[PDB]
Amino acid sequence: GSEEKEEKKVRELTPQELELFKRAMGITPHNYWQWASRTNNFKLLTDGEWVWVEGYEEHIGKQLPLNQARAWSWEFIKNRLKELNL
Repeated sequence: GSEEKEEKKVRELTPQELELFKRAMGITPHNYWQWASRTNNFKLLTDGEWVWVEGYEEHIGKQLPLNQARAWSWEFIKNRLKELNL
C-alpha cells in the first residue's frame, strides 16, 4: 500500500475499450489490417490525454508522416468521431 508512491498506471487495452479508437477513425475493412499494423493491434495507451501506440512511445516527438505517425490526441479522435456522428 502506497496510494501515492506505487503506481502511475494508465488506461488499459481491452478489446471493448479499444474499439472506440478504430470507431472514431472510421477505419474500414479495406485498411483495417493496415491500421492494425500501425496501431500495434490497436493497442494505444493514454490517460485523459494525447494517445500513443504501445511500444511507439519511444517514437514520440519525432518528425514522422501520417503513415509513420504513432500518436493522436483525444481532440483528433473526437474530431473524426464528431464527423462520424450525424
